[PDB]
Amino acid sequence: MATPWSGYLDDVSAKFDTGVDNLQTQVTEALDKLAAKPSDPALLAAYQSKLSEYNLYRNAQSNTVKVFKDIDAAILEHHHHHH
Repeated sequence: MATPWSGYLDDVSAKFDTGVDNLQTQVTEALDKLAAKPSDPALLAAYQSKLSEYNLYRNAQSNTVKVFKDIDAAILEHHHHHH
């Protein structure tokens, strides 16, 4: 039982804003290098990698969203397990 997510959105969705930041901190530290010796391709390509990994954090934040569904499918099996 819960209250509707639209009344609590800036806590429920806002969970993303600190998990994204574990990716952002990472891209920004690749950028801490790219601000140091910029187009050095060994660091700049790690930046441009992390820049994509952060969009993969975003992709994972469209998988988790469909995995809470899988816990709920385990809840679905728990209703059958009442037999």
